[PDB]
Amino acid sequence: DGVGSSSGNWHCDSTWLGDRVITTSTRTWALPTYNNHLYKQISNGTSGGATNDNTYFGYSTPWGYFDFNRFHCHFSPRDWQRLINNNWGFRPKRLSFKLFNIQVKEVTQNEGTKTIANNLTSTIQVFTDSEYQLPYVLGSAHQGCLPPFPADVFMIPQYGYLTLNNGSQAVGRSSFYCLEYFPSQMLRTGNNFQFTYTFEDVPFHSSYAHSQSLDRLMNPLIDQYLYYLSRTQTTSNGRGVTLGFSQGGPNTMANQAKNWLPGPCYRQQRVSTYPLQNNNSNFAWTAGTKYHLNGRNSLANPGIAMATHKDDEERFFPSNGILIFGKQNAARDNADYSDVMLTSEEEIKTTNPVATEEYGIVADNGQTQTTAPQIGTVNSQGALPGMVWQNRDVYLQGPIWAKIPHTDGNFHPSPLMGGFGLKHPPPQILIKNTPVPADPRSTFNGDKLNSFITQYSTGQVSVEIEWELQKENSKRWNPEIQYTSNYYKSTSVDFAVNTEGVYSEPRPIGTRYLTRNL
Amino acid sequence: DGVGSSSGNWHCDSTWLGDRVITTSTRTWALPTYNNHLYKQISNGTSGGATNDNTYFGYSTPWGYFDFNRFHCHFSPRDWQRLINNNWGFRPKRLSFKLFNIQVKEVTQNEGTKTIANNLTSTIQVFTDSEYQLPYVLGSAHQGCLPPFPADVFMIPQYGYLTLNNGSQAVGRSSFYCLEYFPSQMLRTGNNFQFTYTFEDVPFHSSYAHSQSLDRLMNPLIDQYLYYLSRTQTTSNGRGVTLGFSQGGPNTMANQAKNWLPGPCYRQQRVSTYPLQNNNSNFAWTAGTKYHLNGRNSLANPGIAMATHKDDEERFFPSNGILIFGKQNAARDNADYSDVMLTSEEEIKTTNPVATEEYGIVADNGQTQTTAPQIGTVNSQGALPGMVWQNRDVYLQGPIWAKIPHTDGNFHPSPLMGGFGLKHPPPQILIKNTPVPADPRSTFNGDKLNSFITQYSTGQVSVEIEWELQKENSKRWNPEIQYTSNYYKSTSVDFAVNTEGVYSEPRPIGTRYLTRNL
Amino acid sequence: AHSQSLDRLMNPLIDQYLYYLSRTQTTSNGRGVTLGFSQGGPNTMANQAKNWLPGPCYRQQRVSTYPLQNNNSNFAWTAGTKYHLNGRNSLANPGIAMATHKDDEERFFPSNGILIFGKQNAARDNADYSDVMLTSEEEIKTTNPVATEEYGIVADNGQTQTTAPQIGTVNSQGALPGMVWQNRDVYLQGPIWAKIPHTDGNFHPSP
Repeated sequence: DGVGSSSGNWHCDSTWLGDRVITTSTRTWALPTYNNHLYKQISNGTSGGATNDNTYFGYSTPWGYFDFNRFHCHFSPRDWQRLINNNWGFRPKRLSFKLFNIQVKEVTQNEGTKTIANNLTSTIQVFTDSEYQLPYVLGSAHQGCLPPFPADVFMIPQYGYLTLNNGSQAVGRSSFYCLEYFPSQMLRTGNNFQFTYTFEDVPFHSSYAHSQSLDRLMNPLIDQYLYYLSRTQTTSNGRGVTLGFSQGGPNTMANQAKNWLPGPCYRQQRVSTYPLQNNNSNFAWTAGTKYHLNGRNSLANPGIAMATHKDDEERFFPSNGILIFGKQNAARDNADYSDVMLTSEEEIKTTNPVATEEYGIVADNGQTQTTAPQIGTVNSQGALPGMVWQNRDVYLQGPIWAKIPHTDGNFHPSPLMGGFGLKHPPPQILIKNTPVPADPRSTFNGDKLNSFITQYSTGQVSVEIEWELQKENSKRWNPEIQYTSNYYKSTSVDFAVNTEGVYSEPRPIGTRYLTRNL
Repeated sequence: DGVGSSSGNWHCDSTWLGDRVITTSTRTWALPTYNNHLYKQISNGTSGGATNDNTYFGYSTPWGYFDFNRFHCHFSPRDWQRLINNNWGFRPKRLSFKLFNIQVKEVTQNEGTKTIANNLTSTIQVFTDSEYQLPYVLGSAHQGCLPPFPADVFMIPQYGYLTLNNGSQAVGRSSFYCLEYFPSQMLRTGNNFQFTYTFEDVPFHSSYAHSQSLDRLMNPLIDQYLYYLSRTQTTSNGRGVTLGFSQGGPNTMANQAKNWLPGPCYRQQRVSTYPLQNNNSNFAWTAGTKYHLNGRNSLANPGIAMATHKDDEERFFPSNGILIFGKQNAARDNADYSDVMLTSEEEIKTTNPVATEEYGIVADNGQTQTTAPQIGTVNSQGALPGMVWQNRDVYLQGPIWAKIPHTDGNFHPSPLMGGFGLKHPPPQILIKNTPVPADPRSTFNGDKLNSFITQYSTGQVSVEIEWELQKENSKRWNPEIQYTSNYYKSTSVDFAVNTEGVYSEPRPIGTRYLTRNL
Repeated sequence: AHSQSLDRLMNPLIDQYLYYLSRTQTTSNGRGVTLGFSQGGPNTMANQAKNWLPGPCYRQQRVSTYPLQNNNSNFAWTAGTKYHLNGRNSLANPGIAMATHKDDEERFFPSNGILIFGKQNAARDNADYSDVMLTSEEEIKTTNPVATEEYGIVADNGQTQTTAPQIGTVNSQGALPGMVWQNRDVYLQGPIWAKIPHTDGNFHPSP
């Protein structure tokens, strides 16, 4: 394997075998030099216009990293359709990673002309953090993924991390990390890199909706043998005290005894899609739903999984309580409503409470002959025995996994942006250009060398994931709901390039179409 | 195999062994970057000056493809002569393909000076579509073949395809294809590519003419024992009704009973080579012979195989009903009659009807004593039991095969431009330069990379086809007609270069010289 | 369904090496006779040479779903598309497989040329249009001709200097070499099999 032989081939394919499917993707990347080969302290503090909520302390490194953690990395729109229409669930099993056909290039400036040449003896260096010894920066939903469309070339993002801070300052427990203090592999243009990984057992993502609601599980034809208190007061003659009792039945179903409870609630503020129906004020931050950690307020975004709206409320959404994707060429700041794509969790109404409404009612007081009953409203409810709930849905544009924090305890460790929680997630992959010094002085100086040759590198990357499928077995007589493409004529095809060669994704696509009994 | 060793050799040869011949060709190619590495939506619609007949919707890719589908790719004029003079038929058997001695080159502009350098670490990528999963664009008689003359260097054509349209717009069933979504092989300058293919059983092309005509198959010396109706009216005395009957014989041969029928007819409009004999008007489109598909009119070019003209009519040809080749350096649009070469199907008069004339006559009405017989003219005739016909001839400049459309049914699936119809034709071969990014910015941006280094590639291509021959076995006493070269002196040699180094082909050469009994 | 149409199989980016007759008459100066020739290309695609032909045609009469657009008369039987067997006329129902309508014609259907299912509790005789369910074969436009339109145009005569060209319209077309076609679709309410008649010969024995 010299300079004249390729170290790998292009693999983009999908294979559907029985109970599993295997996806494989190849992309072309470009890796710049970051920071001028330097580590740098970064911070932000309230001395400037920053509020206390936004302060941080950390470091930016001279390293890049690979991110394949979105679904459109591994699935074409047609492959995603086969998955969601035919299956009740899926989970990842194992992956392979390859890095090959590396070429390092040097650029030099003379006056205004720029030239690029090959540097055949330069290296890049790569390693995986397989012992989870670095701050794990995947799972924060950052940009810099492998592109959804296989013909696009992408830039590799810069690695950095945060530590503890007090304001803009570091405390005694703050940690610093040098990535050169890790063994890594060095590659010239004829070398290549690969590794394999196995996922730990994780539950299947549930791709389906319930065809029953938690409060409707009864037989509509039969009475219950249990009684409830239907009457505290005599109707006949005057008004007087009595105890009446009735059995629950077809017309009283709201009164019947039940075995189960809806899932937990943390209430969100309601926002209409028609702006004229909203109050006139800027309440996005002040009315936002937050948590409070070490004197510092953080918006709970999206939060726990709750139904977006109830029946015929579709114009409302929770303020910070949903995932929002941008359309192609949308602005970074202050984008309009026509520029973004709002997801809906509406399928989970059958089980989870609605995000913008109360959980229920409890008794505020005890009552007497002289004191009337008082009722409270429950806007926040933690886990109660007998609750059942659904997780948030996953999307073709959305994240796949997250790393579960290493802690004494946790409760239902499913990521709140949606995905698979993992104690040992796929390891993060660090990549860097090796610095090449410019000619030094001819007399010894002990200071470090600050003058380098300008370089960048390009190459190929492949990733292959095996997925396990859960087949749908159902006696439903009538046809299902399916994801489909519009039949009518159009100026362009959805999920294709336009006249200018730009690939766009028209809408977000969820996973829940087939149904199952509750 | 490094940068200093060649990955293949030059093979151009022909070998005649018994019942088979093997041809092999080598050419030099050049592959540009197309579209700036982009896929692009293309369309045409009636909003502009385009009529509804010419509308389309589709995509152009950044890929090239190889086309060897003309006969002059595989045969020298002398080899074609050996074939057509000595054999009654031939068909293809198997082929081999090689791609070797690849070299990638980078071109950079500084002011007005241009320089070209080798880029030793760059790749090209190649694949064959062997599962027939792409729109099959061969068999449309496009330019971009391997040149007929082995010393010429050719440019590789750009790949593209069409989908369904309504006007300039796409409908719901329109498909988009990314060719990067196919596994492909990547080659640096020291690598090479090859594959083999086997043709499915196909009938021999018939290279011969019939020495008998379908209506002359009788013994000229003997009467038939069958009778026909020769007389409806009394000749003697006055005019009166009678039924006369006669046996068919040597002088009545037009009246004899026969077992067979001429092939099908779709009539063409007649055009004289002497312009003064044609009507004065532009009737090429308005008088053209067409079919009508989804509200959109398409000229039937050339159409079903019919004889070009009858005896002593040689000055006439069917309007859109023949193949027309251009001479060397002929114009693209509005070329003169001396610039083009008209083929003639005249050999099939013995069987197929003439293209510009009616099929026959049928009865229009039933007759009575008061009603005289009425006759209709048959200008279009589909398949009747007892028909026999010949296919259109093949030429040294013409196509070899076509892909048979995948459909519920078809009738006599022989391509109408002439050739071998194939359910699984030789697979199409896609080739592309791998994009090499220019130096990116030193701070991360998430947009795709639009800036590249300009490159192109060159190399060698070999193709080898084995052909099976059908030997001629004949008791004819007198000598045959043969294809020959003119004996008389000339300014240049036919099928050679001129003073300027330009190779030309003087005339089209068909396959049908030897004869056979009908 | 096919995602391509039989007349669009070409590469949109490239010219053909074959020529066609584009010009019978001189544009410049006066009107005079000449022979012009052009190569087929991206903008001329209707003129290009092709290898294949659409399937066979037996034309049907056209009926609009909006009754106000139909002629005023009872033409169902008299304008019906028939065959004639032993002196006895039989409506050809549904007939050979043809596309129900072309683009943006969806309001039209062939008279006896489609399958029609009734809704629940529909009348036996003289049911209304809201009582029945019309199928559509529209998916086969890419290959088969439309049921209510002509197959194509052929030459009626030979031409001379004194005689102008005449064109005929082809309303019925049998099998030609190079045709391809699709069968009629099957439905959840429809039949599964049929018995092929026992005969000396048949052509494409699909029910």
